[PDB]
Amino acid sequence: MQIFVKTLTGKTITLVVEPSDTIENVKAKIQDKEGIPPDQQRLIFAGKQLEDGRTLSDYNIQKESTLHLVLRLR
Ligand SMILES: [Zn+2]
Ligand SMILES: [Zn+2]
Ligand SMILES: [Zn+2]
Ligand SMILES: [Zn+2]
Ligand SMILES: [Zn+2]
Repeated sequence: MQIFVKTLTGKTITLVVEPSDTIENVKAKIQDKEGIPPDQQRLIFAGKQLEDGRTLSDYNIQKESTLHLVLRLR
């Protein structure tokens, strides 16, 4: 299972994941790929704000889904 994360510049990160992976896990994988601190990362899928402790399957993120990194505002 893979997902795509688009960064704020539109760069695509491809990640190997499993349904149960937490969003926290995903943030760690993005840190490794791009050096973006997890505390600076805000993810959305299908307009939904994704919380660190919930899983990809909790959000119905599927094979080949795209997530966006969006502005950390405050
Ligand atoms: Zn496993
Ligand atoms: Zn995992
Ligand atoms: Zn695992
Ligand atoms: Zn920090
Ligand atoms: Zn999009």
